[PDB]
Amino acid sequence: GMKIEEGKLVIWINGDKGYNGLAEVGKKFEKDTGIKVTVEHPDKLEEKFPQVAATGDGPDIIFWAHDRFGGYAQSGLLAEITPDKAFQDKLYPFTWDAVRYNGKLIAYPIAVEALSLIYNKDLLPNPPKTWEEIPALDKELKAKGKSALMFNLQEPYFTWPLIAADGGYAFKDVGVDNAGAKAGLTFLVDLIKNKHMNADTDYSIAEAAFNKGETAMTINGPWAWSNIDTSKVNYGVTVLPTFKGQPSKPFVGVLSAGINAASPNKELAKEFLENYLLTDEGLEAVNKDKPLGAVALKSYEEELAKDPRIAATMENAQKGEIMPNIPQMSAFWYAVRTAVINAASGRQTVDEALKDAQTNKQWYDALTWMRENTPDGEKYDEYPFETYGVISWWDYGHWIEAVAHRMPIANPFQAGIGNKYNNVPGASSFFTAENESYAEFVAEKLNVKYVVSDIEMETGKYYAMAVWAEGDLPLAEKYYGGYFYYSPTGTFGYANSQWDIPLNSIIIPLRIPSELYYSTMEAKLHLFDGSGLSHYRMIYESDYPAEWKSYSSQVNLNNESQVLQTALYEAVMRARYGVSPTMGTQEVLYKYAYTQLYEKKMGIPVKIAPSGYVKIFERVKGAVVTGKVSANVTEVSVNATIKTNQNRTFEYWQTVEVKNGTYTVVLPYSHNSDYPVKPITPYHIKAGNVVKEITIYESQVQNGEIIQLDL
Repeated sequence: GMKIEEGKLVIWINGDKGYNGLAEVGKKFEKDTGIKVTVEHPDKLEEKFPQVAATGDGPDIIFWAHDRFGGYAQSGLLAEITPDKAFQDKLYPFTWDAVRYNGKLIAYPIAVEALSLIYNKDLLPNPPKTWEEIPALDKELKAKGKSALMFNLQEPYFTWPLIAADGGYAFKDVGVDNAGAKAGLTFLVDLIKNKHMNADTDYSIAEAAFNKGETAMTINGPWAWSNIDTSKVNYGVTVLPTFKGQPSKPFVGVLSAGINAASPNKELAKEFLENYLLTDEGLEAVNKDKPLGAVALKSYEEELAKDPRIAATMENAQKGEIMPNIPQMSAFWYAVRTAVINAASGRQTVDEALKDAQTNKQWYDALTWMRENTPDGEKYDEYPFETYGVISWWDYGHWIEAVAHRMPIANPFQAGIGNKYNNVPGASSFFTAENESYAEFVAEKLNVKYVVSDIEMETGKYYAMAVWAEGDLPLAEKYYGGYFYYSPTGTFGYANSQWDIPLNSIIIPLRIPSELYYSTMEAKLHLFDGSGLSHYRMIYESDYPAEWKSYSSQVNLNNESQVLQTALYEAVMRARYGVSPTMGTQEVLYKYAYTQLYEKKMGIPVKIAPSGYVKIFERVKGAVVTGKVSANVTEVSVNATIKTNQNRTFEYWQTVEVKNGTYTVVLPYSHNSDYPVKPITPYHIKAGNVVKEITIYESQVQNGEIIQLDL
């Protein structure tokens, strides 16, 4: 006979939830009513729902974290639910707040999720009730080869519960730079300054430290429990510590069930949810498949609560903050993530970090509003003639694009900046290129023939290039190491971390680059003068930075000892006022640091000496020299002395692997170019005890011609 259209309830839930258990509840409903219930778990259902809600594929009921439902309700996709007072009284009242758009309920709460304090009972049978207790506890444990506490410091989801504690921050606003946030962030950074925690501690490091028994406590959620069980750590889960007497405030996620505005069976959906799912029997079926954690239903929660871990989840959740809807949470996350990381790393003071977090949040909130309140929403989200422009100062264009999803008139991205994370050729991806092959990819795409670098690009501005290349402030931190200092006993030293520096030291306020920096194109070009590169040659350099032009009148710039002595002298002189060295001195210290820390591994020679403020290089095919290797060796080296137009000399080196009896080296300098920077020695090509000297014509370099030369 005829087909049927209102005969079924279609339910969508994510694949990581107990859908088989939910289907058992569906089977009971079907047995009782004859209405068949189909539980589906489509991939990306939370993205598909707004598209298909009104179609034949649309589900009658959708299960998801409450923080998507605001958006759904905003588009009119969810029916107002109508539970009576008796039914509302069956759930914890705070859970209903997660699904109320005021007055109106738009979903049924099912379960709640929040962070707890997790502790090792064998190291710490009585966990601390306050954050204030943690440093003394760490002192005790450090004596025994352990630490008190390790958790993910990289993500505001994990750090905000402490930062929000004082004043009990709630989302709309006070806002994020309020005095309570300053107190909490200050306490957090103090734990780092005093070595109770480490600023680079992330999720994986904290989880490994805890599950291998190295730290007494961690902060994490129910998703982390499985790995702990596997580790056989004797662990407990409990209420988060208070700060200044006030509860830590973790974000709360409430898994919720909304009813499709377009469903022709809203009353049956209500019946399924209220009288089948939200019962002890119903929640148990789902929970037995995959654990719901703490549930919104009081009667069942009181059964689950005999697992102390679940009791702890609910207690922290009742003390926490319902997570704001995704777009608000995102604006908050963007702003605060950088603040904590900058404060924790010493890039900024707590005050200035939270100050910028707040102003950044103003911008992110404004752009989020623009995204939801100006036309052509869905055409911009897939990110032509019928577009419009948003005009603002050029400093803001990338935010306008990334946050508002609108087209800025003044746009950083398309000013030839490019990036590394998406492989878009541009200045940032060229200068931070981690090998020449990558640099050549970028250069060829852009038809680069000349490179101009100054000492600012080498030093202070490199940071900006890395931020753009990585598309993120924190990600740029991997380009940097620690600090030079003089101890109170006069001993010169290097520390990976400022906090490892002895008290009363004189610290040179110049962050030294990490190994990664020295391998990038900007370093290869400006710091190493192009040494090692096959496709670039220097053709001109300007005069020295003025301070070094001046020093040269009383120091020999070719004596590394005198140069270093002079550099350290200036650095200390300025360091007493907390001022960084002059640019040329920064370069000298970068070179010195390389020779002390990284040269043994990387093997490129560099003289500790200053150099031209501005350097021009030409990009060339390079002359190819290749031949058989008769000597019993695995490498071939080529070197030449280059002299610039300032009469400074440096060494060009390149070393290649012998590949089955042959070598191939690509050389960018010629010996008859009309440029004022030129090699003043032939190339010296060495394979063991075999040494051969060669000079190259400019036509060979320009046309990439091949030279046969056996060794």
